Amino acid sequence: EAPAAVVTGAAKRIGRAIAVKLHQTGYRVVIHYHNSAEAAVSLADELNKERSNTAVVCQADLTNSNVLPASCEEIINSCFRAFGRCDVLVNNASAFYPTPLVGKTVETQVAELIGTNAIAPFLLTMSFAQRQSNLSIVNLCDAMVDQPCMAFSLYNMGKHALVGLTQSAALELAPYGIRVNGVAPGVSLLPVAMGEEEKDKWRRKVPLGRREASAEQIADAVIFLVSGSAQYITGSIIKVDGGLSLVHA
Amino acid sequence: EAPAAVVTGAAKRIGRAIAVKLHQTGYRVVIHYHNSAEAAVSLADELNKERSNTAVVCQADLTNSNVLPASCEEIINSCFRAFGRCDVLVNNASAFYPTPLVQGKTVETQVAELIGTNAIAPFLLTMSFAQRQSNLSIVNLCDAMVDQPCMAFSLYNMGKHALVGLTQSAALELAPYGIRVNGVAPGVSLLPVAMGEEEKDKWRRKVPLGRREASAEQIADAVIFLVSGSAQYITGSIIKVDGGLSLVHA
Amino acid sequence: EAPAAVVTGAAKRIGRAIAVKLHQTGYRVVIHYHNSAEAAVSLADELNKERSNTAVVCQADLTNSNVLPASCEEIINSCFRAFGRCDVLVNNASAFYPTPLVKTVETQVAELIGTNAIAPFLLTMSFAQRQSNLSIVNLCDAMVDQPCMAFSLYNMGKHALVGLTQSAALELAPYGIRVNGVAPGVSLLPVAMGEEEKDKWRRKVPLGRREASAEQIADAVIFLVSGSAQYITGSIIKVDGGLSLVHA
Amino acid sequence: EAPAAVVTGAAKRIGRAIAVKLHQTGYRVVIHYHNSAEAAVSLADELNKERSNTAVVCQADLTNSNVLPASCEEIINSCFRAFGRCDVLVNNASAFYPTPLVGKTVETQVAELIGTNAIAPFLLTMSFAQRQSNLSIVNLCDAMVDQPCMAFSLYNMGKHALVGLTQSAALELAPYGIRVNGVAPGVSLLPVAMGEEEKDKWRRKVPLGRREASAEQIADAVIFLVSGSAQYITGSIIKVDGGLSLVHA
Ligand SMILES: NC(=O)c1ccc[n+]([C@@H]2O[C@H](COP(=O)([O-])OP(=O)(O)OC[C@H]3O[C@@H](n4cnc5c(N)ncnc54)[C@H](OP(=O)(O)O)[C@@H]3O)[C@@H](O)[C@H]2O)c1
Ligand SMILES: NC(=O)c1ccc[n+]([C@@H]2O[C@H](COP(=O)([O-])OP(=O)(O)OC[C@H]3O[C@@H](n4cnc5c(N)ncnc54)[C@H](OP(=O)(O)O)[C@@H]3O)[C@@H](O)[C@H]2O)c1
Ligand SMILES: NC(=O)c1ccc[n+]([C@@H]2O[C@H](COP(=O)([O-])OP(=O)(O)OC[C@H]3O[C@@H](n4cnc5c(N)ncnc54)[C@H](OP(=O)(O)O)[C@@H]3O)[C@@H](O)[C@H]2O)c1
Ligand SMILES: NC(=O)c1ccc[n+]([C@@H]2O[C@H](COP(=O)([O-])OP(=O)(O)OC[C@H]3O[C@@H](n4cnc5c(N)ncnc54)[C@H](OP(=O)(O)O)[C@@H]3O)[C@@H](O)[C@H]2O)c1
Ligand SMILES: CS(=O)(=O)c1ccc2nc(N)sc2c1
Ligand SMILES: CS(=O)(=O)c1ccc2nc(N)sc2c1
Ligand SMILES: CS(=O)(=O)c1ccc2nc(N)sc2c1
Ligand SMILES: CS(=O)(=O)c1ccc2nc(N)sc2c1
Repeated sequence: EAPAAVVTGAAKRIGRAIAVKLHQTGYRVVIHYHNSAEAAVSLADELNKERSNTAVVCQADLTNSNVLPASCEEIINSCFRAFGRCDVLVNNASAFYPTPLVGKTVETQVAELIGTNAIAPFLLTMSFAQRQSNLSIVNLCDAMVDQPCMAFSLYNMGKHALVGLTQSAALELAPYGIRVNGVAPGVSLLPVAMGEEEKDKWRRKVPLGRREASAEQIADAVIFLVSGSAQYITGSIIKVDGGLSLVHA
Repeated sequence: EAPAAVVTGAAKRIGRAIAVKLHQTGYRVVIHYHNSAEAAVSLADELNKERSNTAVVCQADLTNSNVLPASCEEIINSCFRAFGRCDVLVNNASAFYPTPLVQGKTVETQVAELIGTNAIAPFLLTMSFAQRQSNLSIVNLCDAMVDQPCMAFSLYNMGKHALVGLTQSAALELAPYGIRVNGVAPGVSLLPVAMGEEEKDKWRRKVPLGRREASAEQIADAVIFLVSGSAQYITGSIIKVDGGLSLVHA
Repeated sequence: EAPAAVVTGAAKRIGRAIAVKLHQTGYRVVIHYHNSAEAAVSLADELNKERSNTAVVCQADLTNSNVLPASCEEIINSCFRAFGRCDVLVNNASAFYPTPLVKTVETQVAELIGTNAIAPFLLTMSFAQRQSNLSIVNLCDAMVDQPCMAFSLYNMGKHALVGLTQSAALELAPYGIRVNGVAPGVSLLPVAMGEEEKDKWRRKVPLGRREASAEQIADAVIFLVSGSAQYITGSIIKVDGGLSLVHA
Repeated sequence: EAPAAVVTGAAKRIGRAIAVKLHQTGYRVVIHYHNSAEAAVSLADELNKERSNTAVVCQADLTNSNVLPASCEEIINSCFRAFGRCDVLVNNASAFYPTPLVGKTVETQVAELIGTNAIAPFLLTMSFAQRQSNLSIVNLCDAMVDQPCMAFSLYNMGKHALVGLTQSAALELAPYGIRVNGVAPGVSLLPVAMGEEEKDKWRRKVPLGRREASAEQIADAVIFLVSGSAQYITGSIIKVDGGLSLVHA
């Protein structure tokens, strides 16, 4: 009957809004989370109140390790066990912090930034395909991949690797009827780790309305890509950045 | 109170699917046409017998010339005259034919039709649409294969590349005015009617997603998204609708 | 003998520096010019003092018109007439000014799309028809995907030039003609453009502790023409000190 | 004295030709190798015969692991130990093999394809910069990165990451006068394994002369980017693919 979606990093911000809107469209949802157990459970409760047994939570650290393949396998399995099926994977979870070229060890930075942003999406993608009729994956990419922030080399590397994943998996999974696409926010919901006037510095850069994307605006692009309106769309990355990537220095 | 859209080359194929779909969505439409007089009127009638006073036609030759600005200005004017408003512009019209570099039209006619229809008319139409002024947006029909061009199509590929520049330049410039500019990029959709079935199946075979061409309705779907309220933060984006064709290596 | 190069808009700045540097490598040069007769001739004198009968000038308006194809064909003719061969085409001439969306528009079109894209397409056609290390180098723009505001016709023309670079590289490859581009960022800024505006640009350039220079451009063209680039076609080299990498 | 350069994977094929041609230009070279011990030693013999004291070898495995930072630090150190300086880093070493999405473990595959192709280049770059004239880094990328081979997702993801590193490190290292650029082969020396019939299928696709690049042709591009003729060039990736990436399906 109803289709089923996995959303990684679904407890807060963008992943939350994606999970909410998938749910409003008639998806059952696996809300993946890492540290945000309260917000994840609270979201599952709200959604289950909307419609019974349509939302489960699943905890997994998506850092790269010897166990990441098992964790990703488990995330996919939990969808099939809760719901009988897995139609949609949304790779949203993301680590994001500076790694200057010139405080964790470098190898922890690699495991986190490359782990969450690229390897976990690869492993989730393999598990999703292996366990397989409007089947699709949506990766959360970055509209500013080709004009990186200074001292974010590892973050930028993982986001570029994700673009490669989207294109590679689109090609290889097409014969199986699995579409693979991305959504590339520019400035959306801003990190809490920064002062509220730096917030205004970015908002001023945005040609369209001089404001950041709501999480819902990102979720709208995701909804379109999983829908029947995108049945011939694969390997495409839709920028949702109000024209920010187009602005020169 | 119903919004209105201009669609160029709207009589047949993809532009028709776009007008039909924008109409089913509640838009009043200007069906622009060049040579397809019968097909244009036929479509405007069928649309008008759904909701009356919703579909007008507008004839224009979108070849580059010293009257092209006036014709583009007139397409836009058609929309305000019939409907009081211009909410959407879909640049769909396009000439497509080989122009070999090492070699029955003069080169300057080729420049005029391939760069005229594919780039200059969209720039002039864009200028008039912006000057004439809400969810305002423009959608340019681009080409997914623009960076892997067919042999001998340099002028056509040039026009489509120009159209990407326009898409990005105008998104940037018109953002302050609340006009979004985005594009939709087909790979293989409806093959040229001149094309033999044997040739058609060569193209079908290339496409990773189902070994078939996009339907026109599938192209139109992406245009509907881009103009909708679900795309209110998207400007300067070009969405490929090519079932993965642009990703296949030689 | 000595190979021969056409360089359009060779009289001043970057096309001059490209012309001198190809000459220093042993090329014979057609210095094309439009309004720059005195500068063009002064260049050819300088190069002819160095080796006689190695530099000719040529006048053409590269604005798009019914006579553009004739003018372009005559540019390639001048190189065969004077030197018995044409080995290298450098598409450097370029018009540059704003065309806000909100001089007639069709003159804007004829200049911005004509000189920047259509003349390069016609010259490319004439070059190819009239044929070994043969190559064309198109002067492209590194900021092509981050355009300046109100520069739509300019930006359209430089995108069209990227499509030409790619389409011509593919189609001419079976003839041993390579087609490539060099994309400056800010090099020598418009001599009419103000002074505080020019220091503002240098300040954003990552490799900016250096002067951007016309010779740095020419170096990249010299590379692409050379036997060190015999396998390179359809490539566009940015020479912009990292400027295209900097976000807003 | 003469400036110096580290070339990774320099024992054979493309890395060898880069090493020869940098030596020809007057560089002192560190020939990094993993398994190819005979080849590496023999190349340093030939270069030292030409000009004594100009060529050392350095063995390291460039697989990602918690010791990869020390190995990368060691390759850099070894150039300072032999020559007192390190002017040029060429990231050439690379694993390359299919990883279908539908006898190595997946974590070894990630370690080799993402380790060698991206993480080791990032650590080498970090070590190179920390230890610090015309300083520059050249990464070996892939002209086919947006038209990947089917079932090469992990490889393609690593090469995509390498593009991000190139751009990210050009921007960040620029104030220190270090330029970072890439050279992107299409078809060059075909894998030793692969059959002669497979070799001609690939040769037939190349618009420019229906042939693969010689290793020397790739090296020429490296030479250009390290020289004084490329001093305003940073963040650029030069395709050396005879037009291959331009060819549609
Ligand atoms: N927000 C923007 O402006 C913007 C701009 C460009 C791109 N994006 C992209 O859009 C996506 C979502 O944006 P966002 O701002 O909502 O992301 P975010 O808040 O920075 O992070 C999203 C979630 O990812 C999960 N995560 C982080 N580290 C993890 C680890 N080691 N293992 C497992 N999960 C982990 C976290 O879950 P828990 O809280 O459960 O620990 C976190 O809440 C990301 O892929 C991001 O890169 C966002
Ligand atoms: N078909 C595909 O597979 C495909 C692939 C890639 C991109 N696209 C793009 O998608 C869009 C729609 O595709 P399509 O195949 O439906 O286009 P098409 O059939 O080739 O042409 C669409 C319409 O353009 C009009 N047109 C042509 N030259 C004109 C001129 N000088 N002045 C005014 N109008 C002119 C024609 O209208 P009249 O009939 O009134 O003369 C024609 O019916 C195009 O922009 C195309 O470049 C299509
Ligand atoms: N300088 C930069 O910052 C920069 C940045 C990005 C890209 N570029 C590209 O690099 C190239 C050369 O740079 P540049 O600044 O030296 O060039 P430029 O000074 O802008 O002009 C190049 C020459 O082209 C000729 N030209 C202009 N309009 C013409 C027309 N309508 N007909 C015929 N010839 C015409 C002119 O020759 P006459 O003097 O004979 O009239 C002109 O001096 C250009 O293609 C440019 O787009 C430059
Ligand atoms: N060949 C092509 O047609 C082509 C096409 C596109 C891109 N490229 C790129 O160009 C560069 C060189 O090409 P190539 O064909 O010469 O590469 P290659 O022969 O496949 O490999 C170069 C060297 O990398 C080293 N290497 C591999 N795995 C390693 C590990 N785990 N640790 C340390 N070193 C390791 C090997 O050294 P040992 O032999 O010492 O074990 C190997 O000889 C590569 O970056 C490649 O991706 C090549
Ligand atoms: C504040 S931002 O627009 O630079 C940005 C950019 C990317 C990003 N990824 C995350 N997981 S949060 C985040 C925030
Ligand atoms: C090569 S194709 O047949 O998919 C193709 C590609 C572009 C194109 N543009 C038109 N106006 S019709 C058309 C057809
Ligand atoms: C914006 S710029 O000043 O770097 C620039 C950009 C492009 C350009 N083209 C010319 N012919 S002059 C010129 C100047
Ligand atoms: C033969 S190929 O052009 O598919 C190819 C492509 C990439 C590659 N990378 C290596 N390290 S060897 C190698 C061979």
